Amino acid sequence: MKGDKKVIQHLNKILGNELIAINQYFLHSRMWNDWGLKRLGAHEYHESIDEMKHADKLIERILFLEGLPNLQDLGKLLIGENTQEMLQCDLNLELKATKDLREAIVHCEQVHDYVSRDLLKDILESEEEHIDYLETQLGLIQKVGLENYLQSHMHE
Amino acid sequence: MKGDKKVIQHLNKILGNELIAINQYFLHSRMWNDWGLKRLGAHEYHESIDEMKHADKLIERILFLEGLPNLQDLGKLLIGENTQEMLQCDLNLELKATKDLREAIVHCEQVHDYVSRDLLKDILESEEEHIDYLETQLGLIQKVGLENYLQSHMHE
Amino acid sequence: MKGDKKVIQHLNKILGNELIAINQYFLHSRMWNDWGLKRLGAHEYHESIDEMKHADKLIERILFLEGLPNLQDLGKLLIGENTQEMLQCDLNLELKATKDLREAIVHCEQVHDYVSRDLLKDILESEEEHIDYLETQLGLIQKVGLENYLQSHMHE
Amino acid sequence: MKGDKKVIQHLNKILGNELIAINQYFLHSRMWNDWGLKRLGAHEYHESIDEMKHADKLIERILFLEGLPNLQDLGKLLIGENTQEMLQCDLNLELKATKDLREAIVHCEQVHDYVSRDLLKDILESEEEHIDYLETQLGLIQKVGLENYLQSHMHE
Amino acid sequence: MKGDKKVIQHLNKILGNELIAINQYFLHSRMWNDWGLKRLGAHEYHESIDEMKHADKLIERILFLEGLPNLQDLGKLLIGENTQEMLQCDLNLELKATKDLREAIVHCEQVHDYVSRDLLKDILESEEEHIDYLETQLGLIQKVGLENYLQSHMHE
Amino acid sequence: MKGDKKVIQHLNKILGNELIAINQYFLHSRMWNDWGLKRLGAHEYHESIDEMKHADKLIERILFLEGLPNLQDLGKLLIGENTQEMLQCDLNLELKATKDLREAIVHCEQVHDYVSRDLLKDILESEEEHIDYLETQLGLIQKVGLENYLQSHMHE
Amino acid sequence: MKGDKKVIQHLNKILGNELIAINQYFLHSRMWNDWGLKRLGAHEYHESIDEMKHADKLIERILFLEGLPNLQDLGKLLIGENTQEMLQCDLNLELKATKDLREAIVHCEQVHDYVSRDLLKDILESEEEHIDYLETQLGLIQKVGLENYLQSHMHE
Ligand code: HEM
Ligand code: HEM
Ligand code: HEM
Ligand code: HEM
Ligand SMILES: O=C1NC(=O)c2c(NCCCc3cc(O)cc(Cl)c3)cccc21
Ligand SMILES: O=C1NC(=O)c2c(NCCCc3cc(O)cc(Cl)c3)cccc21
Ligand SMILES: O=C1NC(=O)c2c(NCCCc3cc(O)cc(Cl)c3)cccc21
Ligand SMILES: O=C1NC(=O)c2c(NCCCc3cc(O)cc(Cl)c3)cccc21
Ligand SMILES: [K+]
Repeated sequence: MKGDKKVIQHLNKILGNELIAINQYFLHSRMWNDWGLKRLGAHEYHESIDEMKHADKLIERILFLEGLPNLQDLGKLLIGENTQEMLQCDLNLELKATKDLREAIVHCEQVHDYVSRDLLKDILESEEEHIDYLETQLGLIQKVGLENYLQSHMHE
Repeated sequence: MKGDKKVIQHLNKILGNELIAINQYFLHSRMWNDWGLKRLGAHEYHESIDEMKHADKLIERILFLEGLPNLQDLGKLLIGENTQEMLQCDLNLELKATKDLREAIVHCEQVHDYVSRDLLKDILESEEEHIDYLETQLGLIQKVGLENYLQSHMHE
Repeated sequence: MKGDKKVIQHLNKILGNELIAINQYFLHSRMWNDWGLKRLGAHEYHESIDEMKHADKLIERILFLEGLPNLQDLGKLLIGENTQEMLQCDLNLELKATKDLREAIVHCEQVHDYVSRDLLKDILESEEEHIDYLETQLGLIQKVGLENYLQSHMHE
Repeated sequence: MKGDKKVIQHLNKILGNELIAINQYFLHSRMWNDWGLKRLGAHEYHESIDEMKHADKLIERILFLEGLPNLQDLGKLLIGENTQEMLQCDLNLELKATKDLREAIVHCEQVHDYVSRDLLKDILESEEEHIDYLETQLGLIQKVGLENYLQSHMHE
Repeated sequence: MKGDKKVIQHLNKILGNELIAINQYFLHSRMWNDWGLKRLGAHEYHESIDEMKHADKLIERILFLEGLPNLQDLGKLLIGENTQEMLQCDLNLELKATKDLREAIVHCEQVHDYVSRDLLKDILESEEEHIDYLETQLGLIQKVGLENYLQSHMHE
Repeated sequence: MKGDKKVIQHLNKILGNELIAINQYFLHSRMWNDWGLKRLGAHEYHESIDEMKHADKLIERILFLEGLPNLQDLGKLLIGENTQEMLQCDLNLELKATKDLREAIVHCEQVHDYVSRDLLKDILESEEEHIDYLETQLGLIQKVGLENYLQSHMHE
Repeated sequence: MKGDKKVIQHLNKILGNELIAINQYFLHSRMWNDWGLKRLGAHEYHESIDEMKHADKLIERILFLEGLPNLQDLGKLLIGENTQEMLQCDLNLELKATKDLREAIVHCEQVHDYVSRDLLKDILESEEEHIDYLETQLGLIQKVGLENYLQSHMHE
């Protein structure tokens, strides 16, 4: 089906963000696992898988709209050097992702691509859940202290 | 069955306390969940449900006695701004509630409304169990430290 | 996540309508049960539970958006003195509630809070189902007569 | 297999009656459900499905006989404005359908299309069962009164 | 519940498209079955059922909004004389249907009938899935050749 | 455990190849699915998953050896424009991948990193199986013809 | 099958390291159990069992090669006086063991005893997994503090 060219551009921008998130979350997961913080590693693994599923749906939508999905361009990963920074790097990426999702939904609504809007809204709901998770973890570090926070994330 | 007017007034006073407790505990529960203290959130949710069941039985009793249940007037919620304050606000409310239950039981006894007395005694038993829980939590905070106490209430 | 202040105000306005509905439907349910109209009592109970679940989701969303949920201010209950009035009071409340929901959705859309919109849309779907039920009940009273209508709601 | 041209015209006339009946019963069903008369709504839905199955078999036979099934021409639906009129409208349509079935069977017999006759006889048995149902409902309205009749059709 | 007059007109236009689709897809299905192309027959049958379910929901929504569903007016069916034409006829109908859905969604949005919009968005998702299927089939005919394409659709 | 710096560099080069392969195979899979060649799409999907698992093991090994896995640098994807080109592009990437694996194993052996060698040997066995598959597909296209080959890959 | 004499000498050296490891890990396990750190005790017990199984395979290989397995000479156990030291003593033993495994593999390769090499490679894989575990435990002590680390290892 011949899609709106600018919708396809927005879908590729969202996909670009997902590709960053896949790799950033996967690396964070395996760093946490290496450090013995296996509950964080498993949770971050599932975040990465969730972003892979989002990327799959975006690729499929772009192709249906007769666009070319961009899996070639990879923006800057935000990694960081300890648990607090890794969480804040994830949160910075998510806030950028949700900004782009909202701008994409505006445009889908304006050109009447209501199915693309529904897909992006579903993705945004997942990203807002991730934001809730991250903000909560950063708050917990403050409430229980870093030592206890990390302790509580050693065992799955 | 025509009830004693003052019994019905006592029952509506107890009901008023329950309506405060339902909302205060439900809000406390959701604040704790939002902060990632899900064991506290879950326990406080069950306390709110318990008060909902008490309120149901009082409403049913008032109607049987041919009175009008007062679900319109809501007294002051005691919310507080951190875990210790929230627990103490709950405890303050409970101690007011048990005082009111005792005065109502005295009056039921005097006018021979033994079934209303039995209902209020059952509610009083539940409220004293709540008081036991709350006093114990406040004492645990002192014994294990706030950070450990919160850590232990992160996961269900 | 820092929410739009007016979104939060709208969500609290919706929450305020739910708190009225919880109590109005609960009291109606227990009145109908006391009168032996247990099918009405049970259906109205489930309506009250529905509104409790809506209020829960609203409270959770307001807290995520870093607002304060208002569980303190309870507006006017619309009770009524017989079955037809009780149903009409529920319907008047629902029509106010759906008006407020639509206005809230407009503002969510305007500020790009698409997740709050989706939550409100889901609540609106539930409220329109309640309106369908209420309008149908009122029409059935006209078609079968009040005595038959009440007869048909004695038993579950 | 090359069918008799006039047999095919008869099958298309029967099919045309079925297409009217599908829509008329389906709309009646959904009207009754909307009014809270869900036992009538469910029964009328099953009448509509029955006519759909008849239409399928007619379409399949016409194609086997190398004719063109006519799904384009829709005759006048008989809707009516209350339960008694809706039942009478269905019955009027059914009596027209059974007259047309009888004439089609005569013709099938004359040209020795005994398999088409057997199909039409099966459909005629179904339609006489519908007529029995409709005549019985109209008679019940007279015997129990309209308010009781409708009351008995509120719940499935 | 009193619906918006122009929403009801849009819903009846959508329903009119569905009534065309139901019959067009049903006839196409039975033509393919008659020709021994049973996998196409089965798939097209399920498409027809899908449109029947959409029409049911539209009819129910129109009646809830106190409008009259139009099951009387049947537009032009697009049939076609061979497999390629039949698929292109379905695709032409679907492209008209999605245009009309998008215009109806615009109008529901403007009058704040967000529940009608959600229903129409769900129907639109289904129709874009049909378009995906149709465009894919027409493309497969080009890649594998007509004779192989038909061969692959003989057996369910 | 402090690894050999040049081993870690080899492992990061292998990982780099895997990241290309993940995206190339995933896009190919979704292109084939979009075109209705679902058997090719499913097989290529599982190839993508295989490379994801290889990348996981490489990341875990690099981190164990106290290196930094490179998920930032993405080399050129080889995307075909038709099935035969897509298969040849996969094959060209695989032949580069196995050359790099062999050179990495030579170096692992020279510095006695026998566990890293064992990991790479396992990956190489997988890649030779992929090469076997790809060479076999390209051969089949020649033996059965492209139209038949594509026909055989329509259905899962 | 008469083996290479220096292979057998290497296998006996590896066996000697395993006999030290068996006893050192078993004593550490029972020390941790005595101290109430039963999760550490259980994990170290399973490490001891692992080394017992390695020793068994070495004994079997040496006998097959017509050598005499040396179970008589026991080198110095590295015990240590607290958890951190005990883990470090285990890590120091493991690093000597893997050095010895690497030299043994070099010699097996030179004299073409590829089966002995494969056995040692499998043992080396196990020992590198132990090193991972130990390094991670030492890292966790730094990140969560010793008191939390030991707390998390009290219960299995
Ligand atoms: C374009 C980028 C990627 C896409 C579209 C993608 C897509 C997917 C999908 C759809 C799944 C199946 C998830 C499920 O249904 O449970 C999956 C699984 C997985 N992915 Fe990815 N992925 C991508 C990149 C990566 C990368 C870079 C890695 C690691 C470096 C990775 C590691 C994994 C793993 C380990 C699994 C689970 C496999 C299993 O054991 O079943 N993925 N991926
Ligand atoms: C007049 C005030 C209320 C009364 C009499 C009442 C009564 C009840 C009762 C009898 C139940 C069934 C519990 C059970 O038996 O398992 C219930 C459930 C529940 N209530 Fe309330 N309630 C009140 C107010 C509220 C409020 C204000 C909220 C939220 C703000 C709320 C949230 C809930 C929830 C989430 C459930 C569980 C529903 C489910 O999933 O089953 N209630 N309530
Ligand atoms: C040419 C006209 C039609 C034909 C030939 C037709 C045929 C059929 C058939 C063969 C079935 C399967 C019944 C079974 O064996 O269980 C069916 C189901 C159904 N039809 Fe139709 N139909 C027609 C028109 C319609 C219309 C106009 C509507 C709505 C206005 C409708 C609504 C339904 C529904 C709701 C179902 C059941 C779907 C389910 O089971 O979930 N049909 N139809
Ligand atoms: C301090 C000396 C040792 C101690 C205290 C010890 C202790 C144990 C214990 C408690 C078990 C588990 C028994 C069971 O399954 O119920 C076990 C199993 C075993 N041990 Fe030892 N052991 C020692 C030395 C050795 C040595 C020197 C060897 C071989 C050279 C060996 C080989 C084995 C084997 C093969 C098993 C069976 C484990 C399995 O496959 O499940 N052990 N040992
Ligand atoms: O692809 C990428 N791989 C990376 O490692 C990486 C980056 N690393 C910065 C240091 C992270 C770190 C800190 C630490 O204390 C321990 C460890 Cl293991 C790692 C930055 C951008 C992109 C990439
Ligand atoms: O909280 C509230 N409790 C109430 O009763 C109530 C109200 N009652 C109005 C009369 C309803 C009634 C009529 C009847 O015949 C029998 C019964 Cl039991 C009750 C109005 C506003 C608010 C409230
Ligand atoms: O209905 C009510 N809703 C309320 O919030 C509330 C009150 N809140 C005072 C501050 C509570 C708070 C502190 C905090 O540190 C974080 C959060 Cl989320 C909330 C007081 C009386 C009645 C009500
Ligand atoms: O209701 C309708 N019934 C119809 O047949 C029909 C139409 N037929 C067009 C001829 C296509 C055909 C070609 C063929 O080779 C075999 C067959 Cl059976 C049919 C056109 C519009 C509307 C209708
Ligand atoms: K602790």
